[PDB]
Amino acid sequence: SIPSSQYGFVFNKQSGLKLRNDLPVHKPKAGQLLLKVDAVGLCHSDLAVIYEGLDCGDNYVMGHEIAGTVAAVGDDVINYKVGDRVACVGPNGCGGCKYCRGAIDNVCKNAFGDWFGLGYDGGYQQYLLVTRPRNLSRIPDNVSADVAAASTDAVLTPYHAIKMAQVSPTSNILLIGAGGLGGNAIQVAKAFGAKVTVLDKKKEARDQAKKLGADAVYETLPESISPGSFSACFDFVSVQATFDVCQKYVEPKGVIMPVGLGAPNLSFNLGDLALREIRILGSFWGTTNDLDDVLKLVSEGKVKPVVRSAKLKELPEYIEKLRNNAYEGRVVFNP
Amino acid sequence: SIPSSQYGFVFNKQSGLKLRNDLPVHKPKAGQLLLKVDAVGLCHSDLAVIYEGLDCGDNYVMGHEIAGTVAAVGDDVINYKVGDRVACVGPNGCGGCKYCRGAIDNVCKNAFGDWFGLGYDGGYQQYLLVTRPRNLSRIPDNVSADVAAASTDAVLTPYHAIKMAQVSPTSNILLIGAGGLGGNAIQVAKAFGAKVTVLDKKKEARDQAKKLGADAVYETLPESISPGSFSACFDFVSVQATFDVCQKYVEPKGVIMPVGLGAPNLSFNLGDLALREIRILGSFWGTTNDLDDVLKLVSEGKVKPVVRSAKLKELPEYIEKLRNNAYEGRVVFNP
Amino acid sequence: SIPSSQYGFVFNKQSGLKLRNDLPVHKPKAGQLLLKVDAVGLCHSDLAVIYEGLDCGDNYVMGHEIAGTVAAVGDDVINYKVGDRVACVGPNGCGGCKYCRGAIDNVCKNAFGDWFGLGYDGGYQQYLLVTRPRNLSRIPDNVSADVAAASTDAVLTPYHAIKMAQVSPTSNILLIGAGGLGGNAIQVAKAFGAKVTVLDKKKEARDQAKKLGADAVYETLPESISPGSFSACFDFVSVQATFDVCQKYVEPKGVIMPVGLGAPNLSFNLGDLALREIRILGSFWGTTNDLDDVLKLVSEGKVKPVVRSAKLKELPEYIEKLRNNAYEGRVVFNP
Amino acid sequence: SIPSSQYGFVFNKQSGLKLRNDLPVHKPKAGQLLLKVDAVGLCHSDLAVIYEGLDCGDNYVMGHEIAGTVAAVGDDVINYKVGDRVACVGPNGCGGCKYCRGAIDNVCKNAFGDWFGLGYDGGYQQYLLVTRPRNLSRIPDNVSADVAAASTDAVLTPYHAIKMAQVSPTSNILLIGAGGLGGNAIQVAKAFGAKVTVLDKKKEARDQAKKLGADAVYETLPESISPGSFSACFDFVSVQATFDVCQKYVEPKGVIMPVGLGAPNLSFNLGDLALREIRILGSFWGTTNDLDDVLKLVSEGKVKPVVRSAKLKELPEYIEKLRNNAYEGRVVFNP
Ligand SMILES: O=C(CO)c1ccccc1
Ligand SMILES: O=C(CO)c1ccccc1
Ligand SMILES: O=C(CO)c1ccccc1
Ligand SMILES: O=C(CO)c1ccccc1
Ligand SMILES: [Zn+2]
Ligand SMILES: [Zn+2]
Ligand SMILES: [Zn+2]
Ligand SMILES: [Zn+2]
Ligand SMILES: [Zn+2]
Ligand SMILES: [Zn+2]
Ligand SMILES: [Zn+2]
Ligand SMILES: [Zn+2]
Repeated sequence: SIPSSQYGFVFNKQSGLKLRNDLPVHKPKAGQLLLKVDAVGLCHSDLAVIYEGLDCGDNYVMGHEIAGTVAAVGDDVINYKVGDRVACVGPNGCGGCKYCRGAIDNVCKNAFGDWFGLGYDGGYQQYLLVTRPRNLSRIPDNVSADVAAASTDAVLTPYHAIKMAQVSPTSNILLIGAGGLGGNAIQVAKAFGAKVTVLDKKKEARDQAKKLGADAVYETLPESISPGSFSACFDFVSVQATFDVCQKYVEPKGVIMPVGLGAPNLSFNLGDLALREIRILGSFWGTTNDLDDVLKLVSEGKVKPVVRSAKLKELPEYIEKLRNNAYEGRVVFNP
Repeated sequence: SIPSSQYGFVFNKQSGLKLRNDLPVHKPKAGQLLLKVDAVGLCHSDLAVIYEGLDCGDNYVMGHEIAGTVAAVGDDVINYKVGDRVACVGPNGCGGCKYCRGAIDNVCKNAFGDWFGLGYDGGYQQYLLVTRPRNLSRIPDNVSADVAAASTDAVLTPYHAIKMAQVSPTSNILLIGAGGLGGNAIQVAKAFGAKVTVLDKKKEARDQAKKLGADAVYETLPESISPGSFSACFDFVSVQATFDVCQKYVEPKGVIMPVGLGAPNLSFNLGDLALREIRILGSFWGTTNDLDDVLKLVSEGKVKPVVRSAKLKELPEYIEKLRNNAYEGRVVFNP
Repeated sequence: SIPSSQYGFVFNKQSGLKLRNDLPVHKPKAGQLLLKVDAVGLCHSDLAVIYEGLDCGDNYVMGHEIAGTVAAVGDDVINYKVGDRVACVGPNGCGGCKYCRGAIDNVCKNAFGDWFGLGYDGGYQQYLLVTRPRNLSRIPDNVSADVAAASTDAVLTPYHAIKMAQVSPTSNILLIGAGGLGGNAIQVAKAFGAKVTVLDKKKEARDQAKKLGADAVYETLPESISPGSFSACFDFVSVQATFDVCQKYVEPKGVIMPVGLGAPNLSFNLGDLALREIRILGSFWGTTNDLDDVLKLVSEGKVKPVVRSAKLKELPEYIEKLRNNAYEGRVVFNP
Repeated sequence: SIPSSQYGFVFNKQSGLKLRNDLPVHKPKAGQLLLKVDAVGLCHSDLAVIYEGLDCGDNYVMGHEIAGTVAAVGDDVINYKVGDRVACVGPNGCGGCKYCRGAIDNVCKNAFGDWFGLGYDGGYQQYLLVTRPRNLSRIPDNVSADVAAASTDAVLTPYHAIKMAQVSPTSNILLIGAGGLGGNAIQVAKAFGAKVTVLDKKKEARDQAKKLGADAVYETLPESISPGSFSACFDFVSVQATFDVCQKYVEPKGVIMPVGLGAPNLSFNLGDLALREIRILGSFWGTTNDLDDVLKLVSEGKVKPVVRSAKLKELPEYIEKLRNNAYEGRVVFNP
């Protein structure tokens, strides 16, 4: 019993994010599929689109952290049957260019501004039209639709980055910033078997880290901790200051991964980077395969993300709370 | 002016390959695309389907070595416009599973028996329906539709294998069997800058190799050639005998690549393979991206494949010729 | 107080392994180093040298699973000072050829028949002359000299192979044979975060596996377990039968690692290996760096090997016990 | 007939580089080896040590671009016999730490300030004491001692960087600065089969490039050349300006390699680097194995470096010439 009208929050550069009860319910052209949204997360990114003026285009339902159930499938759709529970791979790669075909759909030039809920329609509605089903990840049975939604960015982003760094059980990494996403980072790192050293200014952030399995936690790296000794450094703050710490403490041939949004530019010392073959790798969100891995890990209990439910219509208020960083535990919404 | 009826050679397990003047001309559902076939090759593979009983299913136009021009595109098709010249990526990966999304669409479990002209409809017709456009490679302007067609298997297969082996300019490889596809192998190997040593029983095969740029050519590997000294061995014959030569002459941590069809099983010496960390890697055809690379190489003139044209309807005779190995220079057909 | 005479067990092809109280105590030429043996293990390998006729040369103290303390260092030795506790990297790579310089000293052509206690002098003496100190791994303080000794083969071999397979937390591996070394394999695999499925005929072997953290344990792989679904297969039995199981159950582009000694030759099905890009990688023992990682893991308690001590002179009896497989829990000996 | 006194140019922070006729001729402690210097190059690096104040320590013969012949070998030296012609691997890695054992001896923490002729004694003498023979590369018979010496930095550095970038025949790279070392870079890149686009301000540099095999050469990159289209960018100038060009023109997931010395710091745009997964890899000189590859390539004639001979004693003047960049064609010296 699929309706033909539905409610949802659209975003318009003129009117901001406004609720609407007159939203269509597209039927699946063949190859496409209709997803009944079960849980959709909210993170800081969403706020940059609304307040901070991040241009992703105009007139789209929002929310990229999407989990839902297959409601209707166009003909020709054979990998998904109605009922199948799935998660949305944010970047919504095009699935046909050299980057997607090459295992990096997260950087697809063609899909720019066609990301779920950041160009294309998101999950802040009730029934989402999935133009390209390749960008879906089957949700393991033992995983709630809320937990999955939480993982689409909060866990996927860090997993992608740590995988990029090729962290192993012999790894000795440094994490700067255990608050933002950086919480799940710790669990993900540990799941790889690494020795994780966390660095944070805030006392809660540090306590959390301890409880989460961090091997060492510091306000400031001690003098006993020797320079150029970490195999990989993940800067979640990413400010000239923090990056400098990374380049100081990363070992030869190591990896510095600026995965924060704290400065528009960062500088590195050419002589040091060169002489010690330091590698600075940029990573962004995750691939469709990554999300597959992320759910296998959440399902396996190696990562447990922290989320609290809410009737979708309650969104507006949670956004004002988060706008003033009045909440810092992922919030998923049930439409 | 796209007709609605067309001619082509269908394959039926009951009647073999038979010409038909009553073939439909499917119009592109959105997302699909119609390809006017310009050149379609024929290779031994095709013969195993017809005589040797290789099961790929029933009732499909055949020929997987396909080159043609975009004639009509469904709506939603934005990466290809009418006119665009393209080549068919044989395996026709599904473009939505863990293997396709992960850069190995050539092993897509979902596309089994849906390969162009080996499960799904091939290029032995006039107008092919391309269900998934991801499996197309833009043909460089300076490349004839015949040369492209030649490359879809003859060159693509070896290129994929050699890339898999990570051959470099410092490589020292051994090639066994310069007749079958093995001809293009030599050029491809040289294009990577490797030192190629060819081994063949037939004298023509050897002469060809010389002319093609082989660094050394032998009937039998000389005693002066030291054991365990080749970085990679490509057995194009793949017979217990030839494989034994590879394992004898490949160096520690080297690669033995059984890329022939000469025996259903091959055995290796466990003690030697383990003690010298020998790697046996299986490869098959190529990926969509590989074909992209293959055309950049053919266009760049680093690989010139050998092909002779023919009106498509002339197919039946060429198949009887090849059936008794009466021809050994790729034959493309123009429909 | 370094003596100049010492006891130890030498191996002669004529007299077998015989105790000797007249053994020299070589003083360190510069660059060399003298190691006071603290614990030396015994494994099946040793038996093939003595009974089964494995040729490694003649007249050497035996035992390759070596742990000890630095007793005297030649001049020029700056990385090790007297006192430093170390473990012996079996292969004793040459440290100067393309393989050692290239991170694979375990396959050094130059060091053939110069392996500790399998060509060169081992640890079944009291004071071993370490010709090349590069082949030593500092033993973490919290690790007993017995545990270290245990790890030089028992753990090192499997860790090297698993790392070679690039097992990750998203991995889904299959292990065939949880008795021989295969016990530590399980822990090592788990330390990487993989999902381990074990397969063994013996009931104890299976029970052990369960207790050790195996995710699934079977006598025979169930029919519910789908073919071509494991990322990597480690055959510790390595018999045509077991290898066949691997090739049946390994997924496309997967890894089959014949790490057992059950047959001198094994055969694979060419068509399957090729069509599904299956990779057969041979591995052998471990590198110097591997042992570094192995001790960081043992020290970190991610792997706890099972060993029982014994006065070195008690060796002869333990060898007869093991000769009739009357003992199956690694035995280290203190000289 | 090995003397016991010899001439050479020592460097002292107080007196600069001064000739000396009273230099010892160390006899090889076992494991060591004595090299009769045949050719020793001179490059800008050497000038930073003498004028620009680069601290590498005190009192050492200089010149790191060393080629010579084995004159005496200590006992225990089995890989080299007297007579063997060899080249010096600059970094002189320690051959015993995690970095050297792991294939990156060029970043050895232990060998800091113990580099040939930049901490330890160089080739500006007649007979050099090679403490660690692992850091030697056999010189191919068809390669002059002068050409080898030229290659130890001039060719080795770029080869190491290009290999690090994994340039292939399908690569499309950008080179900024074809004067400094950047000349050999072009040949090296072409030896891998890449499509090389060079960018230089000076007109000679550009003309050279053309003659050297560059595919395209520009004063300023044209507007027809599309942004984010190069697989790898090598900045040999490395100035905020040039780096910016790299980040603008490198494609998604591409490589920017700041291999020049034009600025002490460089900044990158975080948003772009992250959103397009751009990788900035630092490289430095080369490994011992790299030099092995470099000589195989020079011997194979794929790279022909440009050098002019000179009696060693003529050094002082060539240094004043180069000091005012009055010469720009590598100069090797025969002692
Ligand atoms: O949604 C994300 C990544 O989590 C994002 C990050 C950078 C730019 C735009 C959006
Ligand atoms: O068409 C190919 C590869 O060229 C083939 C190879 C093996 C089995 C079936 C088909
Ligand atoms: O000691 C080992 C590996 O554990 C061995 C393995 C194969 C051949 C000779 C010796
Ligand atoms: O000699 C070199 C590399 O060519 C060098 C480069 C950077 C710092 C010190 C020395
Ligand atoms: Zn988000
Ligand atoms: Zn794409
Ligand atoms: Zn074919
Ligand atoms: Zn697929
Ligand atoms: Zn052993
Ligand atoms: Zn070696
Ligand atoms: Zn230099
Ligand atoms: Zn070192």
